[PDB]
Amino acid sequence: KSLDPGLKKGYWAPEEDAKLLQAVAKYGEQDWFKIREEVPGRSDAQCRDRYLRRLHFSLKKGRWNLKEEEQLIELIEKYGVGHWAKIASELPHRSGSQ
DNA sequence: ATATGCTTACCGTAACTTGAAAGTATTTCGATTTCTTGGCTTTATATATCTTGTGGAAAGGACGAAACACCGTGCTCGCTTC
Repeated sequence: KSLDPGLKKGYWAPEEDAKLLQAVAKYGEQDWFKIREEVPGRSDAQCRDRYLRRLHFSLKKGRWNLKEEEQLIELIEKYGVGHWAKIASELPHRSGSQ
């Protein structure tokens, strides 16, 4: 993921919306090593988290309404603090990064 | 004029995979051991035969002494010369 002349450190999505989203239907959620051979400028390490955080569906998003605080409470009430504790390993997709 | 907060590029460790080197109880080839089978000597009385030693023979070898070959020589025979 570094010192590579073929990688691109860009920020926007030039051609990515196709080059990376084709893997959605082309290949499953495993063996990312196969896709990196066709998409230039993109590495597997960043590709995994990009694919994950861009196409996910079930996430607590929207405006902070009068009913979201109970959601947060029952979230931190599942197993513990969650954000960094080891319980983060079983919280489904609620990693500390977010 | 700037903070809540999302997005996410790049800096970490944990369990699983693919292949090579070292390591573990298996079987077969080949060497080794041990089961045969016959001989190694010891005795006694018995004996006819048959191959081997102790005779003989003698072919196979050189070295020796006298004879013969010619040829010198003076004897014992010849001669010219005075």
